[PDB]
Amino acid sequence: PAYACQRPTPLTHHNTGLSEALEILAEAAGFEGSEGRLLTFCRAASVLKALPSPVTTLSQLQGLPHFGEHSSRVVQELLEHGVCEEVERVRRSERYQTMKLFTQIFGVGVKTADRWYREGLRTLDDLREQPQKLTQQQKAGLQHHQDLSTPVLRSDVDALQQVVEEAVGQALPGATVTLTGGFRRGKLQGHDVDFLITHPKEGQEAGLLPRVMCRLQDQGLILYHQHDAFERSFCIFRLPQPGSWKAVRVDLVVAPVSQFPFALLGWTGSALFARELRRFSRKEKGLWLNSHGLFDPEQKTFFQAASEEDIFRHLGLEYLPPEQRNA
DNA sequence: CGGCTTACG
DNA sequence: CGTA
DNA sequence: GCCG
Ligand SMILES: Nc1nc2c(ncn2[C@H]2C[C@H](O)[C@@H](COP(=O)(O)NP(=O)(O)OP(=O)(O)O)O2)c(=O)[nH]1
Ligand SMILES: [K+]
Ligand SMILES: [Mg+2]
Ligand SMILES: [Mg+2]
Repeated sequence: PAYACQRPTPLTHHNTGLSEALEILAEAAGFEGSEGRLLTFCRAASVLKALPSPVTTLSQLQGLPHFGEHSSRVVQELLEHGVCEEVERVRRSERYQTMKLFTQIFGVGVKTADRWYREGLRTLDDLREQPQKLTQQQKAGLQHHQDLSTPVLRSDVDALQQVVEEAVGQALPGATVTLTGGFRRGKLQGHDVDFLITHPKEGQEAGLLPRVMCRLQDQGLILYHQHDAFERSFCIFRLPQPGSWKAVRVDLVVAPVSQFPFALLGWTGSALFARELRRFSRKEKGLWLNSHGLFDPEQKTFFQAASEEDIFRHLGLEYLPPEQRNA
């Protein structure tokens, strides 16, 4: 099928090298502002992840969605020579390496990285010498960059969840913490830990996240956070280690229980899976999907879901467990 | 050709 | 602009 | 860059 939400995509697969190469080109397209080419290369990479066996000859790409002349030539050169000249040229270019380094900083997007690049900046130390150019968020990202470049491990995640649950249970007894993001899809490591928080009584979650953050702050666990009312927090946590501690990015989201299936579906991802599912919803079904609900514009009504299963059924899609949403 | 991702901080 |  |  043409959309990633119509097929299972496991975490590990049989075309790792080919998909990695196409994702380099996708990433390079994004650094140059070409969102359309980024999407096509990401989609072609995702198709290969969904295949049941390795691609060994060009003919296997026949009829595969999102493979045209450019992506097929990339695959062809990898099959024939083990390397793609275009991909290798991107890898070693100063532009790619610096945009990759800069955009990996928490608080730095493509627009900011591109301005710094054009101004001649190239390294983290270059940015550190110009702290007048940095927001407080970027200063935090730069200071903690080395720890944040270390993958979070599944072992780390359970220790963090207990701490978050402790603060959440004091902020509002009966509130729950659900692991979402990449670790919910089965990843053994990640760039951060994502949590979704709710309470079984509609309305009780109002105003919860400031109370949660206050309690985490008082426990001494918050190295950075954005802080009147808010429902999403992007922070840097102090995580325990043997004889020391390390900084870890943690995302917290609060949703009312009525919206929990939609929020769980959205924040579980993958990011490409979510965009493809929303695109499918809008273009094939005429329904508008987000992390709050599923809207029929013609009837001006919202579909009530009690589960992610509900949502897949309402879109006419076979259910995909989180481990099969690794588009 | 137009379309390509979303709401919140 | 950033979360990304 | 590719789809419809
Ligand atoms: N609508 C929407 N959702 C998004 C977007 N980006 C991410 N999400 C949703 C879907 C994502 O699954 C979720 C969390 O995003 P991360 O924590 O940045 N990534 P993950 O946990 O997959 O991996 P790792 O942390 O190891 O890099 O947020 C976006 O641009 N749009
Ligand atoms: K960034
Ligand atoms: Mg994550
Ligand atoms: Mg996250």
